[PDB]
Amino acid sequence: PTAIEHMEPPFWWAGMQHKGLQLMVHGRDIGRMEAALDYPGVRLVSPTRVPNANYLFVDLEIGPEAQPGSFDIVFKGDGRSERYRYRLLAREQGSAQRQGFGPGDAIYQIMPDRFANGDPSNDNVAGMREQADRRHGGGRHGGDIRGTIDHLDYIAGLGFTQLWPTPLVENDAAAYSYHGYAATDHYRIDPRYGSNEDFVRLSTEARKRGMGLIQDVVLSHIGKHHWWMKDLPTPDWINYGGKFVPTQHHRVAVQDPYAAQADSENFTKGWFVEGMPDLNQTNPLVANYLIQNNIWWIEYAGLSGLRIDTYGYSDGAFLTEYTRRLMAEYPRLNMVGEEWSTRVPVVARWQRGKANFDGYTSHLPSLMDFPLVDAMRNALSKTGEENGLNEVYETLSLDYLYPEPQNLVLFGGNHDMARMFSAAGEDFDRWRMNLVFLMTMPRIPQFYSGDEILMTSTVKGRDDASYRRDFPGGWAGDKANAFSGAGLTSQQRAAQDLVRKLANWRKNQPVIHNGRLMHFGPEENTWVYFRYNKDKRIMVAMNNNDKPMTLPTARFQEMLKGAPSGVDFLSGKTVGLGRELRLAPKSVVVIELPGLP
Amino acid sequence: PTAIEHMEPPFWWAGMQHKGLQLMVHGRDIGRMEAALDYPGVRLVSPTRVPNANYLFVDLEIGPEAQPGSFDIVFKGDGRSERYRYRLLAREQGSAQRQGFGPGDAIYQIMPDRFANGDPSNDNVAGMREQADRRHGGGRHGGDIRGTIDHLDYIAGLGFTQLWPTPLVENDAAAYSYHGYAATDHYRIDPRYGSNEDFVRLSTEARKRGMGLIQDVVLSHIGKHHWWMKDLPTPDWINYGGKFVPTQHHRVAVQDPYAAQADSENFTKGWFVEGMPDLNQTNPLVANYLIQNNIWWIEYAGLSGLRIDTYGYSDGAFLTEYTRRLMAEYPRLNMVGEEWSTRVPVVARWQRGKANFDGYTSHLPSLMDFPLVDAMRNALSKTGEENGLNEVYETLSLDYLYPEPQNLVLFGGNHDMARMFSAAGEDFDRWRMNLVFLMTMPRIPQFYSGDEILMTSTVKGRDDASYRRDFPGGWAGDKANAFSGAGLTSQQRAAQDLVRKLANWRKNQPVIHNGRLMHFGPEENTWVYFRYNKDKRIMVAMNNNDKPMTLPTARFQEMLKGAPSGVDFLSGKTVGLGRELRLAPKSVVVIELPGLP
Ligand SMILES: [Ca+2]
Ligand SMILES: [Ca+2]
Ligand SMILES: [Ca+2]
Ligand SMILES: [Ca+2]
Repeated sequence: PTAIEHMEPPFWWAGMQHKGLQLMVHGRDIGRMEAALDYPGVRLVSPTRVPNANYLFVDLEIGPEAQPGSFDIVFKGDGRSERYRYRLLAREQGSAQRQGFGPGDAIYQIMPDRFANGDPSNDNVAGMREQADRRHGGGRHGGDIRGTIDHLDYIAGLGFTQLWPTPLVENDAAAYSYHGYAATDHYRIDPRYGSNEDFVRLSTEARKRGMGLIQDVVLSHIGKHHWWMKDLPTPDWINYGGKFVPTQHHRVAVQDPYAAQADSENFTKGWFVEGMPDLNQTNPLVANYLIQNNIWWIEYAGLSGLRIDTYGYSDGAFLTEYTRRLMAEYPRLNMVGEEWSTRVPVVARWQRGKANFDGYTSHLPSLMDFPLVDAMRNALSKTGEENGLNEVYETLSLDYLYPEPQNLVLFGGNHDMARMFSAAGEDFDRWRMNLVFLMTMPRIPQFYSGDEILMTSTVKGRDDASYRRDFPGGWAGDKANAFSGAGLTSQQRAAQDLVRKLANWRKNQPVIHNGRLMHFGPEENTWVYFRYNKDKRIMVAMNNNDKPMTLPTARFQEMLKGAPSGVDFLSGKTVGLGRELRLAPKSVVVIELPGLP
Repeated sequence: PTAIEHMEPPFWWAGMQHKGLQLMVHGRDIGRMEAALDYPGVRLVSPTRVPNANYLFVDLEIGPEAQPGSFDIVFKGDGRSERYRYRLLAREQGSAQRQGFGPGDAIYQIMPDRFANGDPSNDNVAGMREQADRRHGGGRHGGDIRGTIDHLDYIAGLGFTQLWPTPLVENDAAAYSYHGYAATDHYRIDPRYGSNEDFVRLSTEARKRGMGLIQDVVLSHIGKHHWWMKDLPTPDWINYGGKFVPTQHHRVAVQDPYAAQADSENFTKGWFVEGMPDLNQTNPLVANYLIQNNIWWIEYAGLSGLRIDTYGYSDGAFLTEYTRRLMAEYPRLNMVGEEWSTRVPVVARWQRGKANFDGYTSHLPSLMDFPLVDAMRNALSKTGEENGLNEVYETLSLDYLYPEPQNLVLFGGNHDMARMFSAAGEDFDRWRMNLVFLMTMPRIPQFYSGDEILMTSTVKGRDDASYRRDFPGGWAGDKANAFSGAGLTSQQRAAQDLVRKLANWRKNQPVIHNGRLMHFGPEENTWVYFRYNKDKRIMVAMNNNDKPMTLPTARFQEMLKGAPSGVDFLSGKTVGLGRELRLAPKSVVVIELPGLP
């Protein structure tokens, strides 16, 4: 095999917070060599050997005195010599202080294969294992970075300020490569999406249009076609010695006073599925590898933050160290973990600042708010319930369990669950209530591409393909084009208009970003809440019934303080508030009022 | 009124912890009097008058040097003189240190009107507003203290060590008097049950049989026919000026960062129903009255603890002081509050030792475990779900939210919910799982009278009458008699025998009372858990499927440590454990093993 086949990370930076840098070098008999270098400020620590002759780990300490530049690392032995020109880049100004996504932002989520096909010629790349098939629900359809860049003005125009694509890193599988969650090369964009440089350009073009770029990272597992699997770096690189042993998904076992170690180990070491080998993050070489790789992406691509897949499936102690390291580099960053639970205590456990019964500590800033999303979907779909909205109110009342509930990501939907419009029973009026809720809660809102034109799916069970249909207009020849509005129905257009109206409005509402929330217990499926501060009040009121409802306003006086009326932002009409609030069937109002003293 | 009509409390004790005693005196123009007394150790505090001429509140300070005996309190004014001979009783040896019910106990619950009619002559009492009607689901059927006493041998024989009857205090309503939850006289047993002296004898007779007596108290409300309602002691004695203003039951409002004062006030001040005037516990006279009355019952009747109805419907600050006062008098007491929520965080808020986000402090030792009861009822009823027992496992994993989860009361059922057997879909095998669960969890188990012979009810909604059918054998002429066994089906008898077998066994298993618990995540509706300490392991395994299941025992080796087999306590069969555990359809086994090294 090639001289040096992989050098990882391939370059680094001067002036990082953490001085240490561990290079993973791969090439035939490279482990039989000895490394050497000469550069002021950089110290070579000295080999800690591994049994595999095809890998060498090189431990560097990059002092604060080390300057941007480059130097040769020279590997000598077996009467031969290999070189690698190592570069230490200068950091962009303000790099460490970069502002992560937060309450003022709204995130638009895409799956890059399913959004826009800007270059059909990369749909297939010579040498790769899967051929594209737009007619297969689990196939590659051909979306790419060019297509995403082409439509950044659309996304910004809709009122979004962050872009979250599901993973773009190489997934060279024979089938189901499209989704990105089984990496085969952590340091390379899948060529079907474009180049590493194209991904950097995506970040720079998004930034020009006022948008941050949030990368989707998997830490727990890889794809079985990862080049590591051909020649395991160490016998314990992959959990269970590289052999498939399935997890049974007992997520509470890592945070349960009654837990069996068998179940905790099975959660964090168990293979998610057979095609997804599980990384042993208890091996410090694996821990360092992932930590450095994610830092490399943030620094190289100028990311505003990360979304961290399958969060608790990684080793707990690794997660503590990983979050500490990432947040030490980038103190203002945001990272949002995916803890798939509808139980607030389960999600809350992972957030930075939480006092845990077992002393578990974390620097993770954010989690996906599955409990609150589930609650609202139940309320809007179970329309025969007298007071289904009570589930939302009670779930929200548990916010004290989170150190920073305002930093959680609330979403209309995502690529793993029923389409937002379908979850609302294709009821446009109830869908409006969900959208208003999303845009007014004390959360960071996230929206899934395609929901703005009411794309539908199955609702029963798990049906990935139905949640991931191509965006209309992303492909040459499409009869309808949501980017231009061509071929949309009046209802689809009304949806898109409302998203654009609300998201753009939200950008300019500090009271939503950091004001207080006071909500009232729902009664007969009507719900009133306020966002407030001394400058502004926003009153949201929902009537989740197919009959009109009238709410005496005496109930709300600690918020209304005698306000006789206010203008509803949705309709532009003045709404009476002096003695009663008259709500039409299936209505929602967003009443804007002066400050609360 | 007639001279002194009511004096409350009517007598007290020398040597209580709290030296202060506040007497609430009622009678025609008694407010116009001034009190005087002379007794060593007893000081009369200078009067604080109320505008109502028919009440006088007399403040005493009873020093520790006050001996048991009696003294006249003289009431002078308007040229007349009224007397009351006040008695200070000597307390029983060990009174303050009385052991409250705990993890080693098992509680049998009854409704006194529905258990045993020992004396048909007191079914009606001349003067009372309701006539008995055994055929009316909401009528008085005639159960009484005599009947309860008659069958203490039966209750103790089943293995129970505590008796909890729903309230026996006077309920002189025109309708629905039977349930006890609308007191019309807090210092008097309803004459249809018997006398105050009979209640004392119930306690002493239970004690002779190794059983404690737990009284059911209502703090938040009274019945509309309470004598206070004829002539309100103060204008603010009852919330909302003594007029009906309903609560809307927003329980989370007292414990929600986003709460409106309108909602929290509505929860604690709002009338439960029109027939239940709400006590204003923010009036110190009302607070003192309740605290003193409940302490009076404990000291007078020799109670082992209290069960506190409608827990959060009382004022939060009042509850802190009430629980403080009671636990100060009796440091080892247990009191179990009824917070009707299936949400662990909502129940846990109230338990002594909890660090609450708002700084709320409580001295309440125990609560009813509705979340865990709800979880198991879901698992057993939802026979279409692949792994319903996961709900129980995950609920249990939340026990770290409670300061003392082992002090919580877990129950098979009660008078407010569907019958335990009906909740199990009348599936004897699933019922057995529920019963084993109840008897082996780290909890205080409580059992509802009638469940031991598989009494059934409706399943949906709130249908009180259905849950409260007469105990078979309680009435002369009954053709099914659970006390003697007459008329029971084979299955009903087997249920009864199993309750006896497990409850008596449990009394002798300290590992269940204070052992550790390790549970395993359920898989395909099979579940394995262990109670363990240095002395014993008790393994529970259940197969909630109508097909057999084989579980490899490699999984459970941290608990099994190579045990080849064990004997199932239930069937008495040997159960293999070497390499696989073979479970019959719908089975539960209970296996005793020696303690681990
Ligand atoms: Ca393409
Ligand atoms: Ca893992
Ligand atoms: Ca009777
Ligand atoms: Ca109340």
